[PDB]
Amino acid sequence: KFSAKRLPSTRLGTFLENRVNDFLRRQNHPESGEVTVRVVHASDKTVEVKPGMKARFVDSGEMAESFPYRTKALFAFEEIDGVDLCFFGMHVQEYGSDCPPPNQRRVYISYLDSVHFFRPKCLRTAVYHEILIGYLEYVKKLGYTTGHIWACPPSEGDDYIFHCHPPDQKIPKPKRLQEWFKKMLDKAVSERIVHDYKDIFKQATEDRLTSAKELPYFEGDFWPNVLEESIKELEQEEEERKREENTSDLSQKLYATMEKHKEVFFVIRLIAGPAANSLPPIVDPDPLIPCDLMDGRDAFLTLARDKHLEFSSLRRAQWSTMCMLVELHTQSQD
Ligand SMILES: CC(=O)CSCCNC(=O)CCNC(=O)[C@H](O)C(C)(C)COP(=O)(O)OP(=O)(O)OC[C@H]1O[C@@H](n2cnc3c(N)ncnc32)[C@H](O)[C@@H]1OP(=O)(O)O
Repeated sequence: KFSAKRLPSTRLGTFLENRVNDFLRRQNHPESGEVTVRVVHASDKTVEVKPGMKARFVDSGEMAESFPYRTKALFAFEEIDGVDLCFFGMHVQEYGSDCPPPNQRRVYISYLDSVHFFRPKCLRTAVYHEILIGYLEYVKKLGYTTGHIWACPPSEGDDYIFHCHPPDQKIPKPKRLQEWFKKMLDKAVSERIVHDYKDIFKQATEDRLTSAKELPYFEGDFWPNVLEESIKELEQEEEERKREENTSDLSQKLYATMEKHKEVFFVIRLIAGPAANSLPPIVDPDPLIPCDLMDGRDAFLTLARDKHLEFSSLRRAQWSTMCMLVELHTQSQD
């Protein structure tokens, strides 16, 4: 059997699905089916400081040239009338205790995606929250101190993970997406999983950061590109001053930019104050899962496009869930 349940399991994937099914049992709703969570990719990577953060900090020896992270893809599946449906997927970036500041002990959500067919409707949002609470809960226990989310809906016609969302599934605007993360984080705060959370701006002022080198540097994320565009304009300014002399602050505009966009960037403190000082090293009990299809989001979108897998309705998304699963299974074999 190529079913989702039979996919090789993980501490992490298991933790998640256990949490959700407990929550589902407590709800005791006749239409809900069993949920399955599987990490289908885990591998070790680096993020490279782009040129010009490179120039200004790396070469100076003030900041490391790259940071190592593990990357992971996990999908949640619900069983509807005895048939697997993949309604949710997420890609995270985890930076262990073995990683250079600013990035150590931080997790980042690269992207997350869903298709709105989970049943019943009235539990869909709850379930996604639960998945997220549990993830934050898991990495906290491994000793990651801080989660990071950038609340960034996809551009129109663009797919984060699943190819061809249903024409009527609305895409939230930023304010709504913000409120949605807030409602999730409050629940994790009341459960004492999260200490507190703040926008990037407030957080950076509190941490009293004086320099861009201090800002966590993540793959695909906004700030490494902002800094680049900022040095780029910081350079054009210098060239403008160059002319005035007759020749052919970085952290200032960082703070300006941070303030302007602050609402859309979450910093989530899992462990604050005393504990984060001295911690045993981060030990991931789960194995590496090489999977070519699940490294980044583009492989599976290519496959989807190539093989015409759409998630555009419950019936297609199930068929797609089928192929996705078969592939994951045959691509797992010798
Ligand atoms: C960069 C990252 O990946 C991390 S930031 C997350 C951004 N990811 C995405 O935008 C992926 C595409 N979006 C999604 O998969 C979902 O929106 C996610 C983020 C999973 C949320 O799912 P939900 O829990 O259903 O929240 P949401 O979208 O806000 O939808 C709940 C209600 O919010 C309404 N709604 C959503 N977008 C709307 C809109 N644009 N206009 C009006 N109403 C909207 C929905 O019609 C829906 O109404 P109802 O069915 O309860 O009657």
